[PDB]
Amino acid sequence: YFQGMAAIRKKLVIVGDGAVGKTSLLIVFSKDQFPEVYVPTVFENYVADIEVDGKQVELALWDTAGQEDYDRLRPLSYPDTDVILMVFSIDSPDSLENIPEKWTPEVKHFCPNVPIILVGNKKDLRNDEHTRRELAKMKQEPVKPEEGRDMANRIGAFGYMETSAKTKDGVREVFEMATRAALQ
Ligand SMILES: Nc1nc2c(ncn2[C@@H]2O[C@H](COP(=O)(O)OP(=O)(O)O)[C@@H](O)[C@H]2O)c(=O)[nH]1
Ligand SMILES: [Mg+2]
Repeated sequence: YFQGMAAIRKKLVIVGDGAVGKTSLLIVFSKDQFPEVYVPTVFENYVADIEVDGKQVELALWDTAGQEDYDRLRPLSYPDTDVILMVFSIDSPDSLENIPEKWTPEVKHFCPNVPIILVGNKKDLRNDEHTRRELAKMKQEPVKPEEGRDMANRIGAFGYMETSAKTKDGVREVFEMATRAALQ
């Protein structure tokens, strides 16, 4: 008896360093497409339909960015948030360092009791030869899975998830988990 069942409305906010792939993640989830050209700073206003554990959910997707007006509209994004996606890039150890240094303090300040899913995006670059060579000149290497999991443990995240928006792998499961968290 699913027909006519009222949908549940929930709000998701996605944050993280510039160029880690926040907007690309939202477009892959919403449209089942990895865009490569003409991608905006933030994804269009979007409410996604998702069915999880038998519940019909309408999930509002709030994208954020990091300069000028976006520095100001970002803190205004947090009211009434039900789940946070906090993103770093596996090809950027620096973006992972900003998880405890910047993003977790900001989210705890404005969204104290809201579940956080820590997302390591660009997992397709972990074993990319060119990426590994560029990071090697800085004596760095791509983030290891256990390093992402460790950071998720440290910040009390609802979960740790890895994605490639480029291949689309893992993206559905991130938003399914976020929806389960939002329903809590
Ligand atoms: N290789 C790879 N590139 C990605 C991935 N996700 C995003 N990108 C690229 O990373 C850049 C930043 O993507 P964007 O979605 O604009 O990042 P945002 O600033 O966090 O919204 C673009 O060149 C994307 O094509 C991914 O999973 N793998
Ligand atoms: Mg963006």
